[PDB]
Amino acid sequence: EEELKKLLEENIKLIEELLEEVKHNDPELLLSVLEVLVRSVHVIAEVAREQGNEELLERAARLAEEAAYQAEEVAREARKRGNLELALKALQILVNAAYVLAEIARDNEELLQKAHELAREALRQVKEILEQARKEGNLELVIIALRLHTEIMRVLVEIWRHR
Amino acid sequence: EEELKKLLEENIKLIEELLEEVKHNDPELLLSVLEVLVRSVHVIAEVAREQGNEELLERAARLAEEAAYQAEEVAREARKRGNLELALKALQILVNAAYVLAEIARDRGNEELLQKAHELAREALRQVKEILEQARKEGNLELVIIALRLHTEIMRVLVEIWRH
Amino acid sequence: EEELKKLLEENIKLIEELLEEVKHNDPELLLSVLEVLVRSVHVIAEVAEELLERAARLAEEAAYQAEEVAREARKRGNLELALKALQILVNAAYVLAEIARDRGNEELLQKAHELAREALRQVKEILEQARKEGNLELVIIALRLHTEIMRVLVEIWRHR
Repeated sequence: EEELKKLLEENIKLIEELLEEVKHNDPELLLSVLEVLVRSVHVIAEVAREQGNEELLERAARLAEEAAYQAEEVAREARKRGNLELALKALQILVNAAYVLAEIARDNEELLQKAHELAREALRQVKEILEQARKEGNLELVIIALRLHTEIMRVLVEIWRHR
Repeated sequence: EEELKKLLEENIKLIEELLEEVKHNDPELLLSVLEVLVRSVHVIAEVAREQGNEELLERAARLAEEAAYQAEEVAREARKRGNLELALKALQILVNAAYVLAEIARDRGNEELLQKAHELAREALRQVKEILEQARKEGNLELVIIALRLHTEIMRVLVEIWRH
Repeated sequence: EEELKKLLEENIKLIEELLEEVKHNDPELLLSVLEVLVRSVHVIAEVAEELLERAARLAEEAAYQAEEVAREARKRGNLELALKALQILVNAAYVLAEIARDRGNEELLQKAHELAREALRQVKEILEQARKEGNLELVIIALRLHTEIMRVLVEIWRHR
């Protein structure tokens, strides 16, 4: 009756194999795998609240935690290389990983706090890109940064709602 | 019989007339209108469950079913013509049409509709699986991303079917 | 435990300062920030207040700017920016209706309804025009918009 149980394991396995395969590839391609990963992790959380499966939550929490650091590494290197566009994309996947991590926390304060620092770090990083973008005079890039700035803020209010 | 009821009928008339017009034109435009069809059906299902218009459930479910089969034919032809992107794009509207069909099935209690949506997901899973091995063979890592993105979305449909 | 209040004020302050500066710049750029502006007002859902009235006012001002760009776009003959501008109008109407139900402002609910009702009127005109002009691609964009006003208008009915 549980055909999705095979499909659930099949999906993460294909993503994890791709993630290791794409690790050496272009950062933009790496961000694409992380985008699908955090999109996948949300449904593994959605299919563990329906289940009594607490073990599946630990799996999704580890993958969301690992996806968070991967987005952070690409964000640090991209900003160092001068690419604010690819960098700003990385914080987007970073906060998205933090958002699902906060959802994973509900039904462990340490996971909620861990997701909080992930969101807090993202807000700190985008602030540097936003303030820098205003200095460079690129109003178009400030929109993307301000668009992101709202998204971390929108996520950050949810942690308060989670208490 | 409110004022929104007129807007619902007005929307389906414009969608149905366009769908027949673009069938002979290009699949990409046909996919765009088909995408709105499942988007429109989702909002019409939410107001027929709220207004208790059980007749509208059959109408909205039929349109999602028709959008599913229309998405499937263009998905089948696209893979035959070698356009895996348009095929993978078409499968997205298919699973979304299957998703709303599964959601209507669980609410209305139509066990036949739940399996029909289930087979739609099974068909979509077969195509992406075939596309995935093909995309991996040609070395197009970009296409496996779209396929894995689609593959993940199929799981969301299977989660809802089990919830019934 | 009100650490977000600084970030909340920082978001509205950064958006409002940018919104006033870019208004005279490019219409496409003005529409994009208005999308972020209407996205920013959504954070007002957290009702702790005095800041709620400020953010609700900002949504009112963002609504008219999208309509003004929509009017000029149709006047300039570019239906594309109009449908894009009309799109941001409907989200502004959507967020305005949600804020109305929080404080129970029945006048705001009818006001937000009229923006969507008018937005459906313009998009209906563009749709018949786009089909008449033969730009089948624009009819999809117009029909794409048409669904969203219906989704917002259906939600407004769910309130009353």
